[PDB]
Amino acid sequence: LVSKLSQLQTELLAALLESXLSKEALIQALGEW
Amino acid sequence: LVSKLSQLQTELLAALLESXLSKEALIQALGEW
Repeated sequence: LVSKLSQLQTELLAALLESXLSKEALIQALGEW
Repeated sequence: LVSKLSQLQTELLAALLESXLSKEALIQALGEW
């Protein structure tokens, strides 16, 4: 159903968070808005 | 220098944003805090 890209995006983000991704990094990514 | 993991994390996050990653998704990831 969900696009390949969309699916890849969601899976990749969960994988990062599971791996230890810092809040600082996410705050940095959100800042581009 | 930077750990393999750390390096992978940063590269992966930029790749996601470049690909189109939504703000909603990042807001969802930040929310776990």
